[PDB]
Amino acid sequence: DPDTAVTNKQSFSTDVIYQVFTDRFLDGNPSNNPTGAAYDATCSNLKLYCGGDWQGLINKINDNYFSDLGVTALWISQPVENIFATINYSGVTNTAYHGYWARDFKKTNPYFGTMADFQNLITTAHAKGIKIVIDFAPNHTSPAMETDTSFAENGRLYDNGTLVGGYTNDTNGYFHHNGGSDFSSLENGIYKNLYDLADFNHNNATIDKYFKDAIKLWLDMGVDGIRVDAVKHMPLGWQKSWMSSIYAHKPVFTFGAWFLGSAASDADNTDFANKSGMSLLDFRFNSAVRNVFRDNTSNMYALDSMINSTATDYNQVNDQVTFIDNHDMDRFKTSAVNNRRLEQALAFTLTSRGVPAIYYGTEQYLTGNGDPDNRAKMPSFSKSTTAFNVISKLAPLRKSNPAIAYGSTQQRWINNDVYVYERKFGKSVAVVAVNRNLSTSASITGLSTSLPTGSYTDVLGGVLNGNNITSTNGSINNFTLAAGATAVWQYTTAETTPTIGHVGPVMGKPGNVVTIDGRGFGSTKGTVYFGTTAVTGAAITSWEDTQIKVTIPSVAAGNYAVKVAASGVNSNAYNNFTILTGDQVTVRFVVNNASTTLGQNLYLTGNVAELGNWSTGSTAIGPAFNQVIHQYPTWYYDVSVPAGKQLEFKFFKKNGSTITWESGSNHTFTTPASGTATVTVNWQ
Ligand SMILES: OC[C@H]1O[C@@H]2O[C@H]3[C@H](O)[C@@H](O)[C@@H](O[C@H]4[C@H](O)[C@@H](O)[C@@H](O[C@H]5[C@H](O)[C@@H](O)[C@@H](O[C@H]6[C@H](O)[C@@H](O)[C@@H](O[C@H]7[C@H](O)[C@@H](O)[C@@H](O[C@H]8[C@H](O)[C@@H](O)[C@@H](O[C@H]1[C@H](O)[C@H]2O)O[C@@H]8CO)O[C@@H]7CO)O[C@@H]6CO)O[C@@H]5CO)O[C@@H]4CO)O[C@@H]3CO
Ligand SMILES: [Ca+2]
Ligand SMILES: [Ca+2]
Repeated sequence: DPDTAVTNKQSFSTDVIYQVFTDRFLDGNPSNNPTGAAYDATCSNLKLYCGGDWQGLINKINDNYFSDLGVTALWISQPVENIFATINYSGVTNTAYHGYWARDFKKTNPYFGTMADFQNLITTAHAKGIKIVIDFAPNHTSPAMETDTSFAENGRLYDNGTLVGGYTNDTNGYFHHNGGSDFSSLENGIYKNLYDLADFNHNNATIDKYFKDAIKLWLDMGVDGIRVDAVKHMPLGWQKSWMSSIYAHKPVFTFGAWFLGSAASDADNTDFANKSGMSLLDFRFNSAVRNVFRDNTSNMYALDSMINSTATDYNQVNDQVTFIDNHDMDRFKTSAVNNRRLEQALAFTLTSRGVPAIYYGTEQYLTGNGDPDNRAKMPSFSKSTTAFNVISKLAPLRKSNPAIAYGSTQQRWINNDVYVYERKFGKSVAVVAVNRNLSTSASITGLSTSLPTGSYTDVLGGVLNGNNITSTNGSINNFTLAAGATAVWQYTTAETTPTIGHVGPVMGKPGNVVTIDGRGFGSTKGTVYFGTTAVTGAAITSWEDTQIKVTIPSVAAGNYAVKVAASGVNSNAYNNFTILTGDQVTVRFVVNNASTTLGQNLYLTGNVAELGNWSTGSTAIGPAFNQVIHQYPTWYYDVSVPAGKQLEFKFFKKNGSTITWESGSNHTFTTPASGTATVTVNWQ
């Protein structure tokens, strides 16, 4: 199967995701519409239901709205059953139209459709070569008040009809009862309620099993990717464990939402993206893009800086999901923001690194500030807008040109208003030039690219006032980049040598199957390398010129680099591939009496790769928590660790560069075969 096909559940780099709020798109079947006060046929009261459902998505796939638009994947609202009650928030009536107020993760939301409608959606999508990604929120259920059970549905959870439990009288501790987060710290936001939403206590084995089971259900229905909600409000440890169970079953591209306010590096966010097993919605990319194109608060240098900075911080930048806007911010379009700028931001995104996502209605220049105003009904299906055009012309390049999907980025020319960058992968190159200035053109001189000698046409056919160029061994002849212009020139050729473009997923236990997408692998089954270990024959389940499916060998757990060797020729190395010890389980380490010095933090390390393998650096677990679940001088941390294994571990305090360990012997604990556990020790 080519890396490009719809069957590629492990990589979304050659795709273009279209994020759509199911209720606001198209009510294909009015027979499932809510009844009474929860419904608004006109769709003027954005807090109520408008009727949009799965049949609507099906319809638009069938009449090629999406196929002509160029999108190759749909990201939909959370498919599960949500609370039926209505909530009056200080005068205003609110409904679960957004899909975020889950009540039963094992059943579908009747308003969107049935199980059948859903399967029918998967089938129709795959038939047109469109992947399906689902929103999934395991952090909570619905809004609930501990004291008043008559508010909404008191956060009650169901296991395919069977009641598991509500927020009040939660004797079993299925939820956290530590008040509501004030967002003052990472820990405060993980173990307290996100507003009035009942927060799941994932340390509870029932809850742990429920979510692994529940996700298997949807994977088994053929979903191709998962968008995890509120990753910054759940423990990294649990999540990683959860992720390894997903990858051991049916690996699918998975990314989360860790909100950020600027393009500035955020340590925790970087750490999550590199250690959790999933990637993230790229908020740094978003900010920089808006500062430059929408708000005029930054110039091209800010944009280039972010490109570099992000590429440096994230292990696999090609896995971050990019966008110009979405449901958590103002629509890109304002009366004060002109069309050409929106169009430029699209073109920029479509050609830049990562996995691009377009919030529905962007092609129709939809406006709307704040929640719920930015989630208005799809206004029209005209295929005539300039923006609709750009998407259809640029999107396909993600599949046809590997420089775009897998390439690096090099700044070729820049100044306050002009930016010219180059995407390159093997012999395939792509050059994009943008002039955000709306009134004045720019004379470009001395531009060099890797474009071979020849004359190149603007891939956009001049619709954004682009021009053609002539290369003489990279040296492009002088030309003028018109006002508000943007052009794409590219060169594609067949790769002759093995060259890896993507590997998915990048975490697993021996025995799993990963996907290696690239070029020049040739059709002769060669050899795969995990560090020094050669993997050949039957262990390589599939081999093609552009994609290899291989099985993780039984080597020591750790960080590896992956190489493909085709016909004695070695390819480039894809770094930071994590090999786990085996199945995972989440364990909460607790240590008492660990008093510290001002600015001194407590960490944890032990005898397995998952605990750092006795390291005191970036591989050590921590810094531990000491406020919500357990107060200082007791510290705690939820860590993903190997199932049924005897572990040796010790805590250690670190301030500046001086390390102080626990004395005595190492602590030992044998982990359960599955589920979760708590182990409490005393600082030595
Ligand atoms: O059901 C909840 C909610 O779910 C969805 O939203 C999710 C969103 O997609 C995620 O990104 C994330 O939210 C992050 C957010 O995007 C970031 O901006 C940031 O949030 C900060 C705020 O920006 C900042 O303003 C402040 O927040 C304070 C508010 O300003 C203040 O008004 C008040 O909030 C109260 C609301 O006014 C009130 O109406 C009620 O809220 C309900 C909403 O009206 C209703 O639409 C719905 O919201 C959905 C939303 O539509 C989905 O997109 O339900 C809400 C209640 O269930 O109650 C509010 C609280 O009383 O107080 C807040 C806090 O002081 O600070 C925050 C700091 O974080 O980060 C967010 C978290 O990362 O998660 C949400 C939820 O999953
Ligand atoms: Ca409907
Ligand atoms: Ca939480």
